[PDB]
Amino acid sequence: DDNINTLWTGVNPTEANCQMMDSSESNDCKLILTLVKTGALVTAFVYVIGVSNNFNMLTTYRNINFTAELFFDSAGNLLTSLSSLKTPLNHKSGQNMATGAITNAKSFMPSTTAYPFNNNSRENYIYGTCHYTASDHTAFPIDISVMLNQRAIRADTSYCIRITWSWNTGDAPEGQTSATTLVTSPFTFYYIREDD
Amino acid sequence: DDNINTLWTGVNPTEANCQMMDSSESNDCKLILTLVKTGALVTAFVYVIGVSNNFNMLTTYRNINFTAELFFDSAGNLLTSLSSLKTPLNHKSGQNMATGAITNAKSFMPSTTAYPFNNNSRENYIYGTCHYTASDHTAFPIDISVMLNQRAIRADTSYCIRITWSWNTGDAPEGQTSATTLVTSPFTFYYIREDD
Amino acid sequence: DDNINTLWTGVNPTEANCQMMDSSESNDCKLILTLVKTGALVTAFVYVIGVSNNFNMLTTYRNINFTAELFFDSAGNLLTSLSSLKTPLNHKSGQNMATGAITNAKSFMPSTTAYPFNNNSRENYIYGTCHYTASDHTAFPIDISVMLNQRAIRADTSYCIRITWSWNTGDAPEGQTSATTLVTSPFTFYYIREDD
Repeated sequence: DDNINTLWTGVNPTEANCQMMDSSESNDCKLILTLVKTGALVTAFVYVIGVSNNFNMLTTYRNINFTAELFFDSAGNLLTSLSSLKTPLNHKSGQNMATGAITNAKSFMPSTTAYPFNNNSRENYIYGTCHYTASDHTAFPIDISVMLNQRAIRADTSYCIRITWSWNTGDAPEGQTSATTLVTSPFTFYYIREDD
Repeated sequence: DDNINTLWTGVNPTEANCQMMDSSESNDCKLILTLVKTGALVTAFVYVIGVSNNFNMLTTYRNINFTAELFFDSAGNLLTSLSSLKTPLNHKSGQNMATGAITNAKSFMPSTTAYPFNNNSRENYIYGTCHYTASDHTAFPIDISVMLNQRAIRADTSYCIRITWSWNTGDAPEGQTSATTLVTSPFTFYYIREDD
Repeated sequence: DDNINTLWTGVNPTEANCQMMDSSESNDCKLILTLVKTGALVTAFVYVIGVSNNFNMLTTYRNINFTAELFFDSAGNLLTSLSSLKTPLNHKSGQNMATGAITNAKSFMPSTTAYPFNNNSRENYIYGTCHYTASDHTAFPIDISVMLNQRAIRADTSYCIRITWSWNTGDAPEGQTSATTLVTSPFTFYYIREDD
Protein backbone atom coordinates (compact mmCIF):
# COMPACT_ATOMS: atom_id res chain seq x y z
CA ASP A 1 0.00 0.00 0.00
CA ASP A 2 1.65 3.20 -1.27
CA ASN A 3 -0.74 5.55 0.59
CA ILE A 4 1.03 4.94 3.89
CA ASN A 5 4.24 6.39 2.46
CA THR A 6 2.61 9.79 2.67
CA LEU A 7 1.96 11.71 5.86
CA TRP A 8 0.16 14.87 4.89
CA THR A 9 -2.29 17.71 5.67
CA GLY A 10 -4.65 16.88 2.86
CA VAL A 11 -5.08 19.04 -0.24
CA ASN A 12 -7.13 22.28 0.20
CA PRO A 13 -8.83 21.71 3.61
CA THR A 14 -12.34 23.10 4.14
CA GLU A 15 -11.02 25.41 6.81
CA ALA A 16 -7.73 27.00 7.80
CA ASN A 17 -5.62 24.43 9.64
CA CYS A 18 -2.74 26.68 10.58
CA GLN A 19 -2.12 29.63 12.86
CA MET A 20 0.99 31.27 11.49
CA MET A 21 0.86 34.56 13.45
CA ASP A 22 0.67 34.81 17.24
CA SER A 23 -1.57 37.91 16.97
CA SER A 24 -4.37 36.02 15.15
CA GLU A 25 -7.65 35.09 16.78
CA SER A 26 -7.57 31.57 15.29
CA ASN A 27 -6.15 29.73 12.28
CA ASP A 28 -5.26 32.35 9.74
CA CYS A 29 -4.11 30.17 6.82
CA LYS A 30 -4.03 26.85 5.03
CA LEU A 31 -0.74 24.96 5.53
CA ILE A 32 -0.25 22.33 2.87
CA LEU A 33 2.36 19.90 3.99
CA THR A 34 3.25 16.60 2.41
CA LEU A 35 5.88 14.18 3.72
CA VAL A 36 6.95 11.26 1.55
CA LYS A 37 9.26 8.44 2.53
CA THR A 38 11.72 8.08 -0.37
CA GLY A 39 14.42 5.60 0.66
CA ALA A 40 16.62 6.84 3.55
CA LEU A 41 15.12 10.30 3.21
CA VAL A 42 11.93 12.27 3.56
CA THR A 43 10.77 14.32 0.65
CA ALA A 44 9.15 17.39 2.15
CA PHE A 45 6.74 19.50 0.03
CA VAL A 46 5.10 22.58 1.55
CA TYR A 47 3.27 25.79 0.66
CA VAL A 48 0.82 28.34 2.09
CA ILE A 49 -2.59 29.74 1.09
CA GLY A 50 -3.48 32.93 2.91
CA VAL A 51 -6.84 32.96 4.69
CA SER A 52 -7.40 35.64 7.35
CA ASN A 53 -7.09 39.30 6.37
CA ASN A 54 -4.29 40.38 8.68
CA PHE A 55 -2.28 37.45 7.28
CA ASN A 56 -3.06 38.20 3.65
CA MET A 57 -2.25 41.84 4.10
CA LEU A 58 1.31 40.91 5.07
CA THR A 59 1.93 41.29 1.36
CA THR A 60 1.78 45.06 1.97
CA TYR A 61 4.92 45.23 4.11
CA ARG A 62 8.47 45.54 2.85
CA ASN A 63 10.02 43.49 5.56
CA ILE A 64 8.20 40.29 6.49
CA ASN A 65 8.78 36.84 7.90
CA PHE A 66 6.51 34.18 9.39
CA THR A 67 7.22 30.77 10.83
CA ALA A 68 5.45 27.44 11.02
CA GLU A 69 6.65 25.47 14.06
CA LEU A 70 5.69 21.80 14.01
CA PHE A 71 6.36 19.74 17.09
CA PHE A 72 6.17 15.95 17.40
CA ASP A 73 6.21 13.46 20.30
CA SER A 74 8.30 10.32 20.72
CA ALA A 75 5.94 8.40 18.41
CA GLY A 76 5.98 10.93 15.61
CA ASN A 77 2.59 12.33 16.53
CA LEU A 78 1.94 15.98 15.94
CA LEU A 79 1.51 17.99 19.14
CA THR A 80 -1.28 20.28 17.99
CA SER A 81 -1.19 22.42 21.15
CA LEU A 82 2.45 23.51 20.56
CA SER A 83 2.61 23.42 16.77
CA SER A 84 1.61 25.99 14.17
CA LEU A 85 -0.46 23.30 12.37
CA LYS A 86 -3.67 22.66 14.33
CA THR A 87 -4.99 19.44 12.74
CA PRO A 88 -2.93 16.19 12.98
CA LEU A 89 -1.42 14.65 9.80
CA ASN A 90 -2.51 11.39 8.20
CA HIS A 91 -1.88 9.10 5.22
CA LYS A 92 -3.06 9.67 1.66
CA SER A 93 -6.72 8.89 1.08
CA GLY A 94 -7.44 10.36 -2.33
CA GLN A 95 -6.93 14.12 -2.21
CA ASN A 96 -7.65 13.80 1.52
CA MET A 97 -6.41 12.54 4.85
CA ALA A 98 -7.13 9.02 5.98
CA THR A 99 -8.87 8.65 9.33
CA GLY A 100 -7.18 5.61 10.87
CA ALA A 101 -3.92 5.24 12.79
CA ILE A 102 -0.52 6.26 11.52
CA THR A 103 1.69 3.42 10.42
CA ASN A 104 5.32 3.98 11.41
CA ALA A 105 4.87 7.69 12.06
CA LYS A 106 8.31 7.73 13.69
CA SER A 107 10.16 7.01 10.47
CA PHE A 108 8.75 10.25 8.99
CA MET A 109 10.72 12.20 11.63
CA PRO A 110 14.03 14.00 11.24
CA SER A 111 16.87 11.77 12.34
CA THR A 112 18.19 12.80 15.77
CA THR A 113 21.43 11.20 14.76
CA ALA A 114 21.94 13.52 11.75
CA TYR A 115 20.07 16.51 13.27
CA PRO A 116 20.80 16.41 17.02
CA PHE A 117 19.44 18.39 19.99
CA ASN A 118 21.27 21.14 21.96
CA ASN A 119 24.64 20.42 20.40
CA ASN A 120 26.60 23.64 19.97
CA SER A 121 29.23 21.95 17.71
CA ARG A 122 26.90 20.79 14.86
CA GLU A 123 24.32 22.34 12.41
CA ASN A 124 20.72 21.43 11.35
CA TYR A 125 19.78 24.29 9.00
CA ILE A 126 18.46 24.02 5.44
CA TYR A 127 18.03 26.98 3.17
CA GLY A 128 15.92 27.38 0.05
CA THR A 129 13.83 29.78 -2.07
CA CYS A 130 10.21 30.15 -3.17
CA HIS A 131 8.06 32.88 -4.75
CA TYR A 132 4.95 34.96 -4.58
CA THR A 133 3.25 36.23 -7.74
CA ALA A 134 2.00 39.82 -7.46
CA SER A 135 -1.08 41.43 -9.04
CA ASP A 136 1.35 42.93 -11.58
CA HIS A 137 2.43 39.28 -12.26
CA THR A 138 6.03 39.93 -11.14
CA ALA A 139 7.71 37.09 -9.27
CA PHE A 140 8.42 38.26 -5.75
CA PRO A 141 11.14 36.02 -4.25
CA ILE A 142 10.65 34.51 -0.83
CA ASP A 143 13.48 33.19 1.33
CA ILE A 144 12.92 29.92 3.14
CA SER A 145 15.05 28.66 6.01
CA VAL A 146 14.54 25.29 7.65
CA MET A 147 15.70 24.33 11.09
CA LEU A 148 15.51 20.72 12.13
CA ASN A 149 15.34 19.67 15.73
CA GLN A 150 17.25 22.07 17.99
CA ARG A 151 16.13 22.84 21.51
CA ALA A 152 12.92 21.17 22.64
CA ILE A 153 10.39 23.48 24.31
CA ARG A 154 8.36 20.85 26.19
CA ALA A 155 9.27 17.60 27.91
CA ASP A 156 7.47 15.65 25.16
CA THR A 157 8.92 17.53 22.18
CA SER A 158 11.00 14.70 20.67
CA TYR A 159 11.26 16.10 17.10
CA CYS A 160 11.05 19.55 15.47
CA ILE A 161 10.49 21.11 12.11
CA ARG A 162 10.53 24.88 11.78
CA ILE A 163 9.99 26.77 8.54
CA THR A 164 10.54 30.46 8.21
CA TRP A 165 9.39 32.33 5.09
CA SER A 166 11.07 35.75 4.86
CA TRP A 167 11.68 38.67 2.49
CA ASN A 168 13.55 41.99 2.14
CA THR A 169 13.00 44.56 -0.60
CA GLY A 170 12.94 48.31 -1.13
CA ASP A 171 9.42 47.76 -2.41
CA ALA A 172 6.49 45.89 -0.97
CA PRO A 173 4.99 43.15 -3.09
CA GLU A 174 1.56 44.76 -2.80
CA GLY A 175 -0.52 47.90 -2.32
CA GLN A 176 -3.34 48.78 0.05
CA THR A 177 -5.85 48.18 -2.70
CA SER A 178 -5.64 44.65 -1.31
CA ALA A 179 -8.20 42.33 -2.90
CA THR A 180 -5.12 40.15 -3.03
CA THR A 181 -4.54 36.84 -1.37
CA LEU A 182 -1.15 35.54 -0.28
CA VAL A 183 0.15 32.23 -1.58
CA THR A 184 3.62 30.82 -1.66
CA SER A 185 4.78 28.62 -4.42
CA PRO A 186 5.77 25.13 -3.22
CA PHE A 187 9.05 24.45 -1.49
CA THR A 188 10.64 20.99 -1.54
CA PHE A 189 13.40 20.04 0.83
CA TYR A 190 14.99 16.76 1.90
CA TYR A 191 16.07 15.21 5.21
CA ILE A 192 17.31 11.92 6.68
CA ARG A 193 14.67 10.02 8.59
CA GLU A 194 14.61 8.32 12.00
CA ASP A 195 13.94 4.57 12.24
CA ASP A 196 11.23 2.75 14.21
CA ASP B 1 7.29 -3.66 -11.23
CA ASP B 2 9.06 -0.32 -10.73
CA ASN B 3 8.95 0.37 -14.46
CA ILE B 4 5.33 1.46 -14.34
CA ASN B 5 6.04 4.25 -11.79
CA THR B 6 7.80 6.25 -14.49
CA LEU B 7 6.17 8.01 -17.42
CA TRP B 8 8.75 9.46 -19.89
CA THR B 9 10.15 10.43 -23.33
CA GLY B 10 12.97 7.96 -23.05
CA VAL B 11 16.60 8.91 -23.00
CA ASN B 12 18.11 10.58 -26.07
CA PRO B 13 15.57 9.80 -28.88
CA THR B 14 17.00 9.17 -32.36
CA GLU B 15 15.68 12.48 -33.71
CA ALA B 16 13.72 15.46 -32.40
CA ASN B 17 10.39 14.64 -30.76
CA CYS B 18 9.31 18.22 -30.00
CA GLN B 19 8.41 21.29 -31.98
CA MET B 20 9.25 24.08 -29.58
CA MET B 21 9.13 27.07 -31.95
CA ASP B 22 5.97 28.25 -33.65
CA SER B 23 8.10 29.03 -36.73
CA SER B 24 9.39 25.45 -37.14
CA GLU B 25 7.60 23.40 -39.76
CA SER B 26 8.40 20.23 -37.82
CA ASN B 27 10.12 18.88 -34.71
CA ASP B 28 13.08 21.09 -33.85
CA CYS B 29 14.37 19.67 -30.56
CA LYS B 30 14.47 16.71 -28.26
CA LEU B 31 12.32 17.24 -25.20
CA ILE B 32 13.51 14.93 -22.44
CA LEU B 33 10.91 14.61 -19.72
CA THR B 34 10.59 12.23 -16.78
CA LEU B 35 7.56 12.00 -14.53
CA VAL B 36 8.08 9.77 -11.50
CA LYS B 37 5.44 8.98 -8.91
CA THR B 38 6.74 9.63 -5.41
CA GLY B 39 3.88 8.92 -3.02
CA ALA B 40 1.29 11.73 -3.16
CA LEU B 41 3.64 13.72 -5.46
CA VAL B 42 5.07 13.61 -8.94
CA THR B 43 8.77 14.20 -9.41
CA ALA B 44 9.19 16.01 -12.74
CA PHE B 45 12.58 15.98 -14.51
CA VAL B 46 13.05 18.08 -17.65
CA TYR B 47 15.52 19.42 -20.24
CA VAL B 48 15.90 20.10 -23.99
CA ILE B 49 18.37 19.06 -26.65
CA GLY B 50 18.40 21.32 -29.67
CA VAL B 51 18.26 19.80 -33.14
CA SER B 52 17.12 22.12 -35.88
CA ASN B 53 19.61 24.81 -36.83
CA ASN B 54 17.18 27.68 -36.21
CA PHE B 55 16.56 26.39 -32.71
CA ASN B 56 20.20 25.88 -31.78
CA MET B 57 21.02 29.38 -32.98
CA LEU B 58 18.80 30.93 -30.31
CA THR B 59 21.99 30.96 -28.23
CA THR B 60 23.05 34.00 -30.26
CA TYR B 61 20.28 36.38 -29.07
CA ARG B 62 20.13 38.60 -25.98
CA ASN B 63 16.38 38.04 -25.44
CA ILE B 64 15.03 34.50 -25.83
CA ASN B 65 12.13 32.45 -24.55
CA PHE B 66 10.53 29.17 -25.55
CA THR B 67 7.69 27.04 -24.21
CA ALA B 68 6.73 23.39 -24.34
CA GLU B 69 2.91 23.03 -24.01
CA LEU B 70 1.54 19.67 -22.91
CA PHE B 71 -2.20 18.86 -23.09
CA PHE B 72 -3.69 15.60 -21.77
CA ASP B 73 -7.03 13.86 -22.12
CA SER B 74 -9.32 12.61 -19.37
CA ALA B 75 -7.40 9.34 -19.32
CA GLY B 76 -4.13 11.20 -19.19
CA ASN B 77 -3.02 10.40 -22.72
CA LEU B 78 -0.95 13.12 -24.36
CA LEU B 79 -2.87 15.16 -26.92
CA THR B 80 -0.04 15.34 -29.45
CA SER B 81 -1.86 17.54 -31.98
CA LEU B 82 -2.20 20.30 -29.38
CA SER B 83 1.15 19.68 -27.64
CA SER B 84 4.78 20.69 -28.38
CA LEU B 85 5.79 17.13 -27.62
CA LYS B 86 4.59 15.16 -30.60
CA THR B 87 5.28 11.71 -29.21
CA PRO B 88 3.26 10.08 -26.41
CA LEU B 89 4.79 9.12 -23.11
CA ASN B 90 5.13 5.54 -21.92
CA HIS B 91 6.74 3.68 -19.02
CA LYS B 92 10.45 3.10 -18.47
CA SER B 93 11.91 0.29 -20.58
CA GLY B 94 15.65 0.36 -20.03
CA GLN B 95 16.83 3.70 -21.39
CA ASN B 96 13.86 3.83 -23.77
CA MET B 97 10.03 3.94 -23.90
CA ALA B 98 7.95 0.81 -23.34
CA THR B 99 5.52 -0.09 -26.08
CA GLY B 100 2.44 -1.43 -24.32
CA ALA B 101 -0.61 0.15 -22.69
CA ILE B 102 -0.16 2.73 -19.93
CA THR B 103 -0.99 1.67 -16.42
CA ASN B 104 -3.02 4.28 -14.52
CA ALA B 105 -1.89 7.18 -16.73
CA LYS B 106 -4.24 9.58 -14.90
CA SER B 107 -2.31 9.28 -11.61
CA PHE B 108 0.63 11.03 -13.21
CA MET B 109 -1.46 14.10 -13.91
CA PRO B 110 -1.52 17.35 -11.90
CA SER B 111 -4.34 17.27 -9.35
CA THR B 112 -7.36 19.41 -10.31
CA THR B 113 -8.07 19.63 -6.61
CA ALA B 114 -4.71 21.30 -5.91
CA TYR B 115 -4.67 22.86 -9.35
CA PRO B 116 -8.18 23.74 -10.51
CA PHE B 117 -8.83 25.39 -13.89
CA ASN B 118 -8.57 29.09 -14.49
CA ASN B 119 -10.68 30.22 -17.35
CA ASN B 120 -10.31 33.89 -16.58
CA SER B 121 -10.99 33.38 -12.86
CA ARG B 122 -7.41 33.72 -11.54
CA GLU B 123 -3.67 33.94 -12.78
CA ASN B 124 -0.62 31.87 -11.52
CA TYR B 125 2.61 29.77 -11.93
CA ILE B 126 5.74 28.06 -10.33
CA TYR B 127 9.45 29.34 -10.76
CA GLY B 128 12.98 27.99 -11.09
CA THR B 129 16.38 28.34 -12.65
CA CYS B 130 18.68 26.23 -14.79
CA HIS B 131 21.75 26.76 -16.96
CA TYR B 132 23.39 26.43 -20.36
CA THR B 133 27.13 25.77 -20.80
CA ALA B 134 28.76 27.92 -23.47
CA SER B 135 31.78 26.93 -25.56
CA ASP B 136 33.97 28.83 -23.04
CA HIS B 137 32.46 26.52 -20.35
CA THR B 138 30.72 29.43 -18.58
CA ALA B 139 27.29 28.73 -16.99
CA PHE B 140 24.65 30.90 -18.65
CA PRO B 141 21.58 31.14 -16.43
CA ILE B 142 18.08 30.42 -17.80
CA ASP B 143 14.81 31.24 -16.00
CA ILE B 144 12.07 28.57 -15.94
CA SER B 145 8.30 29.09 -15.36
CA VAL B 146 5.79 26.30 -14.81
CA MET B 147 2.00 26.76 -15.18
CA LEU B 148 -0.34 23.94 -14.13
CA ASN B 149 -3.89 23.65 -15.49
CA GLN B 150 -4.14 27.32 -16.19
CA ARG B 151 -6.42 27.09 -19.20
CA ALA B 152 -8.19 24.28 -21.09
CA ILE B 153 -8.23 24.84 -24.86
CA ARG B 154 -10.09 21.97 -26.50
CA ALA B 155 -13.11 20.04 -25.12
CA ASP B 156 -10.93 16.93 -24.38
CA THR B 157 -8.14 18.89 -22.61
CA SER B 158 -8.42 17.49 -19.08
CA TYR B 159 -4.93 18.64 -17.92
CA CYS B 160 -2.30 21.45 -18.88
CA ILE B 161 1.51 21.64 -18.31
CA ARG B 162 3.34 24.60 -19.76
CA ILE B 163 7.05 25.16 -19.32
CA THR B 164 8.77 28.38 -20.33
CA TRP B 165 12.54 28.88 -20.65
CA SER B 166 13.69 32.56 -20.85
CA TRP B 167 16.75 34.83 -20.51
CA ASN B 168 17.55 38.56 -20.56
CA THR B 169 21.14 39.76 -20.77
CA GLY B 170 23.40 42.49 -22.12
CA ASP B 171 25.34 39.76 -23.92
CA ALA B 172 24.27 36.69 -25.84
CA PRO B 173 25.43 33.30 -24.41
CA GLU B 174 27.08 32.30 -27.69
CA GLY B 175 28.56 34.45 -30.42
CA GLN B 176 27.80 34.19 -34.13
CA THR B 177 31.06 32.24 -34.54
CA SER B 178 30.97 30.31 -31.23
CA ALA B 179 27.61 28.70 -32.24
CA THR B 180 26.83 25.17 -30.93
CA THR B 181 23.87 22.92 -29.96
CA LEU B 182 21.39 24.32 -27.41
CA VAL B 183 21.08 22.10 -24.36
CA THR B 184 19.58 22.78 -20.95
CA SER B 185 20.61 21.24 -17.65
CA PRO B 186 17.75 19.26 -16.05
CA PHE B 187 15.06 21.02 -14.02
CA THR B 188 13.14 19.35 -11.22
CA PHE B 189 9.83 20.43 -9.96
CA TYR B 190 7.17 18.72 -7.91
CA TYR B 191 3.41 18.70 -7.88
CA ILE B 192 0.58 16.92 -6.10
CA ARG B 193 -0.95 14.32 -8.43
CA GLU B 194 -4.61 13.39 -9.25
CA ASP B 195 -5.95 9.95 -8.25
CA ASP B 196 -7.00 7.01 -10.37
CA ASP C 1 12.96 -4.42 1.16
CA ASP C 2 13.11 -0.59 0.88
CA ASN C 3 16.62 -0.47 2.32
CA ILE C 4 18.23 -1.59 -0.95
CA ASN C 5 16.86 1.43 -2.73
CA THR C 6 19.30 3.49 -0.68
CA LEU C 7 23.01 3.65 -1.29
CA TRP C 8 24.82 5.87 1.24
CA THR C 9 27.74 6.72 3.50
CA GLY C 10 25.74 6.38 6.66
CA VAL C 11 24.97 9.09 9.14
CA ASN C 12 27.80 10.93 10.84
CA PRO C 13 30.56 8.27 10.66
CA THR C 14 32.74 8.12 13.78
CA GLU C 15 35.83 8.92 11.71
CA ALA C 16 36.54 11.07 8.64
CA ASN C 17 35.75 9.06 5.50
CA CYS C 18 36.84 11.56 2.91
CA GLN C 19 40.04 13.23 1.80
CA MET C 20 38.89 16.46 0.14
CA MET C 21 42.15 18.37 0.00
CA ASP C 22 45.20 17.04 -1.79
CA SER C 23 47.38 18.73 0.83
CA SER C 24 45.79 16.52 3.53
CA GLU C 25 47.77 13.52 4.81
CA SER C 26 44.68 11.47 5.54
CA ASN C 27 40.93 11.95 5.50
CA ASP C 28 40.10 15.57 6.36
CA CYS C 29 36.31 15.49 6.39
CA LYS C 30 33.13 13.52 6.59
CA LEU C 31 31.36 13.24 3.26
CA ILE C 32 27.67 12.59 3.77
CA LEU C 33 26.22 11.15 0.59
CA THR C 34 22.89 9.44 -0.03
CA LEU C 35 21.76 8.00 -3.35
CA VAL C 36 18.12 6.92 -3.62
CA LYS C 37 16.47 5.16 -6.52
CA THR C 38 13.45 7.09 -7.62
CA GLY C 39 12.02 5.39 -10.68
CA ALA C 40 14.12 6.19 -13.75
CA LEU C 41 16.05 8.75 -11.67
CA VAL C 42 18.33 8.85 -8.68
CA THR C 43 17.78 11.40 -5.97
CA ALA C 44 21.26 12.30 -4.80
CA PHE C 45 21.64 13.89 -1.39
CA VAL C 46 25.09 15.28 -0.36
CA TYR C 47 26.86 17.51 2.20
CA VAL C 48 30.15 17.70 4.09
CA ILE C 49 31.09 18.08 7.74
CA GLY C 50 34.65 19.30 8.24
CA VAL C 51 37.14 17.40 10.41
CA SER C 52 40.77 18.60 9.92
CA ASN C 53 42.01 22.04 10.98
CA ASN C 54 43.35 22.86 7.56
CA PHE C 55 39.95 21.95 6.15
CA ASN C 56 37.92 23.73 8.88
CA MET C 57 40.04 26.84 8.51
CA LEU C 58 38.77 27.16 4.95
CA THR C 59 35.99 29.19 6.58
CA THR C 60 38.49 32.05 6.99
CA TYR C 61 39.21 32.67 3.26
CA ARG C 62 37.21 34.73 0.76
CA ASN C 63 37.73 32.56 -2.36
CA ILE C 64 37.68 28.78 -1.87
CA ASN C 65 36.90 25.66 -3.87
CA PHE C 66 37.10 21.94 -3.15
CA THR C 67 36.01 18.87 -5.08
CA ALA C 68 34.94 15.38 -4.16
CA GLU C 69 35.77 13.11 -7.09
CA LEU C 70 33.94 9.77 -7.23
CA PHE C 71 34.99 6.98 -9.59
CA PHE C 72 33.22 3.66 -10.01
CA ASP C 73 33.93 0.46 -11.89
CA SER C 74 31.71 -1.32 -14.42
CA ALA C 75 29.99 -3.13 -11.50
CA GLY C 76 29.27 0.26 -9.95
CA ASN C 77 31.68 -0.16 -7.09
CA LEU C 78 33.48 2.88 -5.76
CA LEU C 79 37.22 2.89 -6.51
CA THR C 80 38.58 4.17 -3.14
CA SER C 81 42.20 4.54 -4.19
CA LEU C 82 41.13 7.08 -6.83
CA SER C 83 38.12 8.67 -5.12
CA SER C 84 37.91 11.38 -2.46
CA LEU C 85 35.58 9.15 -0.52
CA LYS C 86 37.73 6.48 1.03
CA THR C 87 35.03 4.20 2.47
CA PRO C 88 32.66 2.13 0.26
CA LEU C 89 28.92 2.82 0.10
CA ASN C 90 26.34 0.32 1.26
CA HIS C 91 22.60 0.07 1.74
CA LYS C 92 20.68 1.51 4.65
CA SER C 93 20.91 -0.33 7.99
CA GLY C 94 19.30 2.07 10.37
CA GLN C 95 21.54 5.12 10.75
CA ASN C 96 24.43 3.10 9.40
CA MET C 97 25.73 1.23 6.32
CA ALA C 98 24.78 -2.36 5.46
CA THR C 99 27.77 -4.77 5.60
CA GLY C 100 27.07 -7.50 3.03
CA ALA C 101 27.13 -7.37 -0.77
CA ILE C 102 25.49 -4.55 -2.82
CA THR C 103 22.28 -5.30 -4.73
CA ASN C 104 22.13 -3.69 -8.20
CA ALA C 105 24.96 -1.21 -7.56
CA LYS C 106 25.20 -0.33 -11.29
CA SER C 107 21.66 1.02 -11.31
CA PHE C 108 22.72 3.69 -8.84
CA MET C 109 25.19 4.87 -11.54
CA PRO C 110 24.80 7.84 -13.97
CA SER C 111 23.51 6.70 -17.43
CA THR C 112 26.17 6.61 -20.15
CA THR C 113 23.28 6.85 -22.57
CA ALA C 114 22.13 10.13 -20.99
CA TYR C 115 25.60 11.30 -19.87
CA PRO C 116 28.17 9.93 -22.35
CA PHE C 117 31.98 9.96 -22.16
CA ASN C 118 33.99 12.77 -23.77
CA ASN C 119 31.33 13.48 -26.43
CA ASN C 120 31.29 17.02 -27.86
CA SER C 121 28.34 19.38 -27.27
CA ARG C 122 26.56 16.42 -25.66
CA GLU C 123 25.23 15.88 -22.15
CA ASN C 124 25.66 18.56 -19.52
CA TYR C 125 27.04 19.77 -16.23
CA ILE C 126 24.70 20.42 -13.31
CA TYR C 127 24.79 23.67 -11.33
CA GLY C 128 23.29 24.37 -7.93
CA THR C 129 23.55 26.26 -4.64
CA CYS C 130 23.77 25.39 -0.92
CA HIS C 131 24.81 27.25 2.25
CA TYR C 132 27.26 27.68 5.14
CA THR C 133 26.07 28.96 8.47
CA ALA C 134 28.28 31.50 10.22
CA SER C 135 28.48 32.26 13.95
CA ASP C 136 25.86 35.04 13.66
CA HIS C 137 23.56 32.49 11.94
CA THR C 138 23.80 34.47 8.68
CA ALA C 139 23.48 32.29 5.57
CA PHE C 140 26.66 32.28 3.42
CA PRO C 141 25.79 30.92 -0.07
CA ILE C 142 27.87 28.16 -1.70
CA ASP C 143 27.81 27.40 -5.40
CA ILE C 144 27.87 23.78 -6.40
CA SER C 145 28.97 22.24 -9.67
CA VAL C 146 28.20 18.62 -10.59
CA MET C 147 29.90 16.69 -13.41
CA LEU C 148 28.65 13.35 -14.69
CA ASN C 149 30.62 10.79 -16.60
CA GLN C 150 32.79 12.97 -18.79
CA ARG C 151 36.45 12.02 -18.33
CA ALA C 152 37.56 8.64 -17.01
CA ILE C 153 41.10 8.46 -15.58
CA ARG C 154 42.00 4.79 -14.87
CA ALA C 155 41.21 1.74 -17.03
CA ASP C 156 38.63 0.42 -14.52
CA THR C 157 36.91 3.80 -14.19
CA SER C 158 33.57 3.05 -15.88
CA TYR C 159 31.62 5.81 -14.12
CA CYS C 160 32.32 9.23 -12.87
CA ILE C 161 30.79 11.77 -10.41
CA ARG C 162 32.46 15.10 -9.45
CA ILE C 163 31.11 17.64 -6.95
CA THR C 164 32.58 21.11 -6.64
CA TRP C 165 31.73 23.54 -3.83
CA SER C 166 32.99 27.06 -4.55
CA TRP C 167 32.54 30.61 -3.29
CA ASN C 168 33.66 34.17 -4.06
CA THR C 169 32.92 37.12 -1.72
CA GLY C 170 34.17 40.46 -0.40
CA ASP C 171 34.34 38.96 3.08
CA ALA C 172 35.40 35.63 4.56
CA PRO C 173 32.48 33.49 5.83
CA GLU C 174 33.87 33.60 9.36
CA GLY C 175 36.02 35.95 11.39
CA GLN C 176 39.43 34.70 12.51
CA THR C 177 38.28 33.91 16.06
CA SER C 178 34.60 33.02 15.49
CA ALA C 179 35.58 30.33 12.98
CA THR C 180 34.34 26.84 13.77
CA THR C 181 33.82 23.59 11.90
CA LEU C 182 32.81 23.94 8.23
CA VAL C 183 29.51 22.24 7.43
CA THR C 184 27.39 22.55 4.31
CA SER C 185 23.60 22.38 4.14
CA PRO C 186 22.50 19.48 1.99
CA PHE C 187 22.42 19.72 -1.77
CA THR C 188 19.91 17.54 -3.59
CA PHE C 189 20.29 16.79 -7.29
CA TYR C 190 18.81 14.40 -9.80
CA TYR C 191 20.15 12.24 -12.66
CA ILE C 192 18.85 9.58 -15.03
CA ARG C 193 19.98 6.29 -13.78
CA GLU C 194 21.85 3.65 -15.81
CA ASP C 195 20.05 0.28 -15.91
CA ASP C 196 21.15 -3.13 -14.60
